[PDB]
Amino acid sequence: GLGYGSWEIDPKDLTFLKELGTGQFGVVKYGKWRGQYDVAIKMIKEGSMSEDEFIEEAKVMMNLSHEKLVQLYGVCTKQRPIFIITEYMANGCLLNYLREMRHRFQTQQLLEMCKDVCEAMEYLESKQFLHRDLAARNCLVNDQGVVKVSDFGLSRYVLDDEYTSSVGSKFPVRWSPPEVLMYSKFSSKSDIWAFGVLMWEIYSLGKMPYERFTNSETAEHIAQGLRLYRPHLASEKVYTIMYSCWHEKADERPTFKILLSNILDVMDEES
Ligand SMILES: *CCC(=O)Nc1cccc(Oc2ccnc(N)c2-c2ccc(Oc3ccccc3)cc2)c1
Repeated sequence: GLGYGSWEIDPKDLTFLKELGTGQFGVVKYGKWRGQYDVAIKMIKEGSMSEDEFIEEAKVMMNLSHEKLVQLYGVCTKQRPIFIITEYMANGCLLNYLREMRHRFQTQQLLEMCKDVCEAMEYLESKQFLHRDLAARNCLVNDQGVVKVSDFGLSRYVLDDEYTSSVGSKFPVRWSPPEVLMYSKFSSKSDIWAFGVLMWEIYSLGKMPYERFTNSETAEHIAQGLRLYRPHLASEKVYTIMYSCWHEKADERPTFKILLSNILDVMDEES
């Protein structure tokens, strides 16, 4: 209504029900929109984000729509802190979910999680939209066990330089290809690399990648052409798929479309 752009939600329409946690942007809450609809509400800590650039990009993000992509509903601006309003993912972040051993996952379920994410990434790829920080910690799980990709693109607007470049102590070294670590060369192929690392995370039930190394050591390992190896729960066909994301040469890495086809083939073959 009056005073609100299409990308703009009225905060007054929100009822907060439960606190969900605190990240580097701060607090995230579960609540309702206009009394009925489940939403998540992420509150951006003052001073943490390039807010104007983000708000403008929010307009683009609103047009992104896929069943395996966390749906942005809108943003609450001209209040501090600003809110990001999205669909609510009841079972939380993929990473913690994988580490909960009680689930006793079948490898079928793990392959499906991979397929969930790969569908989202094929969609983003089809819209020439890079994630830039794909990892288990950023994927979410809904009440039906479906995995969706979240925080897509968001790292572009983080002001904390510990997060922003390779020479930073909070950069995702472990999810980065050699050309990112060496030259900061981002592309669809650095999203691919990170996806194979995510398949590894999934098949490893949430182990941190290169868990015995520091980031610095990991970068050296990668630069020398050494790689993550096969998780116990991954078949040879699945390992082949994740390993193919890590070709030293970016143009030799597959697309998300080819990855999806590979994953469907393995699914049919191991069904
Ligand atoms: C595994 C790490 C972890 O604990 N993450 C975590 C913890 C608490 C709350 C979190 O965010 C949630 C939780 C549940 N549902 C949703 N939707 C979210 C959430 C909400 C908003 C955003 O922001 C963006 C989403 C999509 C695109 C850009 C921004 C992200 C997650 C997560």
